[PDB]
Amino acid sequence: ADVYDIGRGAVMYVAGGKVSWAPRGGNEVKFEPVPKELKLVANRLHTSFPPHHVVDMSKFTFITPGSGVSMRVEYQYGCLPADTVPEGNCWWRLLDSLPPEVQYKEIRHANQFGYQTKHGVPGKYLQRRLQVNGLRAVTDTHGPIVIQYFSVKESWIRHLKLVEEPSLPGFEDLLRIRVEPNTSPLAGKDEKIFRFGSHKWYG
Amino acid sequence: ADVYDIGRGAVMYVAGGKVSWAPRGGNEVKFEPVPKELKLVANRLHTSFPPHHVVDMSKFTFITPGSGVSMRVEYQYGCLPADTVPEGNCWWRLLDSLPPEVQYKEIRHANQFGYQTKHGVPGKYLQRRLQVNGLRAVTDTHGPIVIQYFSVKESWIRHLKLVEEPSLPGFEDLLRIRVEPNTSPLAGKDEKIFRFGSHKWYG
Repeated sequence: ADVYDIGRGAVMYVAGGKVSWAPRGGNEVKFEPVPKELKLVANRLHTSFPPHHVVDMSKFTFITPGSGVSMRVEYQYGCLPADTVPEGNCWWRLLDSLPPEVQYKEIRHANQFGYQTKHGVPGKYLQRRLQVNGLRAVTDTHGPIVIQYFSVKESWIRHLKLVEEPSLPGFEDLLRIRVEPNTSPLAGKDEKIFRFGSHKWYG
Repeated sequence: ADVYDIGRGAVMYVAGGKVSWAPRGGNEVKFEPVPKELKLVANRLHTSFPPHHVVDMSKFTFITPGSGVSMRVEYQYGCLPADTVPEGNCWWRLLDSLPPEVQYKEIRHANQFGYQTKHGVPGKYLQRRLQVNGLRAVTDTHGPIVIQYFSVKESWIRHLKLVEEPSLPGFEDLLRIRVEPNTSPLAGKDEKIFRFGSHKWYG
């Protein structure tokens, strides 16, 4: 490991070609500042990711300051190519089986809540929509659909995509499920209903 | 790596038998909580160390909550055996060559400032005392004295001890010096005057 004060209330840890940032703390927290050979990387990092996630900054591609996109709730403009972060709608796939009007009414709905955000939708909300649409999502060791997190298991930042699409950068397969009509008993008993977690998000 | 919310404004990272904590951030920061198999370790950690330092918590020994000692500036009572953290005076050694009255007048003095604290004394202050006492400290590849940091190079938490004493836990030899009268020219030019850093501390 290694660790530097990088301004504006954060600090940044480094080890591998891997890197993290975190808030400073109080005025007693006072490390060496950043080696300037890395001021770049600071700025990049702090501006575009959230604290406490670890990243290989080679795997990502940066573009000029104030002109890109951020994964930070605060931050409207980042330096990430939007091709490269989720757009916050990846959860629609889940409603694929419904009729069109209905997918769309759902989609409207979430924009009626906050949700048509870059983080997607909560999870409780997801579960609950859906429940009501006669669906049900089941943890299927062989399913079509991958659930993912960004960067560390326990993050609140999730995503899903189909098994055969290509992972976005820093996303990491968590598990596999299937979506089916919640109309008949659960098939077997190995099988289980997927509980979207509380405080998770899917975009 | 791995990462959990552990209450009261922090979170904690884990990897190896090694562990760290850091402040949470804003209300958006929301991870999994601690596996309770580790709530202990949280409490231990957050109560006794400062953020952003990494520790092998096996190497340390804990004692009942509210009855021990903390490395945290905030925290009067910790759970560390005081045998096991610095007492904040390790810098006296540096004034070994002066007469007694004079070591003591210096020592009084630092207690006249804040300094007779568990973190010892700043560095600028150290340099500056000493300077004035006709001493001078020189980076001596072969010196008697070890300079140390706790846990990561760039910490502000330093310590020194003689080469032959045993390291306290989590301390890590940084470099070696010697103390001499600042009365005659510097011997050679390989050699250099040690600059105690700004924002470093020695206890």
